[PDB]
Amino acid sequence: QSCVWYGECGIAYGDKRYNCEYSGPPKPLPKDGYDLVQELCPGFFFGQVSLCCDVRQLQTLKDNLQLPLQFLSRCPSCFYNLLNLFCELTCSPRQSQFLQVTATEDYVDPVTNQTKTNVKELQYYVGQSFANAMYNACRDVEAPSSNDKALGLLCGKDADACQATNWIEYMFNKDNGQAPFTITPVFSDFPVHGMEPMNNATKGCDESVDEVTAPCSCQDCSIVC
Ligand SMILES: C[C@H](CCCC(C)(C)O)[C@H]1CC[C@H]2[C@@H]3CC=C4C[C@@H](O)CC[C@]4(C)[C@H]3CC[C@]12C
Ligand SMILES: *[C@@H]1O[C@H](CO)[C@@H](O[C@@H]2O[C@H](CO)[C@@H](O)[C@H](O)[C@H]2NC(C)=O)[C@H](O)[C@H]1NC(C)=O
Ligand SMILES: *[C@@H]1O[C@H](CO)[C@@H](O)[C@H](O)[C@H]1NC(C)=O
Repeated sequence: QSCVWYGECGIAYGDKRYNCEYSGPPKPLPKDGYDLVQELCPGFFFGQVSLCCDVRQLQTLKDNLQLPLQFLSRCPSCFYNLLNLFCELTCSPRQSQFLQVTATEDYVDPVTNQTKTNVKELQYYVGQSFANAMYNACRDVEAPSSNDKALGLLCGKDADACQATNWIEYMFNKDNGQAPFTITPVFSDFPVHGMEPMNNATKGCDESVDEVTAPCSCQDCSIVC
């Protein structure tokens, strides 16, 4: 198991940070991050909780959830797969299987002058099936108190032009003013030059996320009607 990053480094733009390049093994998460990991990425919350992210990154992930929540909160299955796409990118102890750093630049600690390295861009190998299921679980979600589709607000285009792969490409493009840096997705259900795409199990909008979380409504999920 190997990482491509660990912890936050320099400012990209606005209040947004690059992560620090790191190619060692995952590290057990400090106990002070257990609430965050339980909340955001409970799939990782077992054993030594050895991850390729630190507490700062998890806090940043939480803070950035506002806009997806803004439009997708009412359909938990839809939001769940999206959260997992981000959890895997941020924290997976097997990052190196599906992430490849493609651009970097120096980070200098202002006090010590010790150099680290910003991960400026990377490529993320995303399962084709994963991407399609993530889209499928979200494509009927209505924007709250409207008759329009929520994806029209998260895709940088109208819902009739939004598709699984262009949705993920848009979200991952820093030109959107939310993503701190660009992640270039590659979609494949097959290995690609030795890379094993992230193809985590997904939940449909007709399924419960867990014992305390019901399926989505008919209004947001035509399957359950
Ligand atoms: C919340 C948005 C999605 C919605 C974007 C928009 C413009 C439609 O609202 C997503 C897209 C990219 C995501 C980040 C990817 C990488 C990281 C690095 C990790 O260390 C910390 C989490 C973070 C910042 C993700 C947060 C969620 C982001 C912005
Ligand atoms: C992505 O899928 C993997 C594989 O199913 C998940 O890792 C498993 O998580 C469960 C739940 O804690 C553990 O019981 C298994 O031991 C894990 N298996 C492996 C191979 O690590 C992972 O949780 C999923 N990712 C997220 C973010 O939910
Ligand atoms: C998802 O795909 C299923 C078939 O697997 C289909 O019934 C459904 O219309 C699709 N859309 C949604 C919103 O679930």
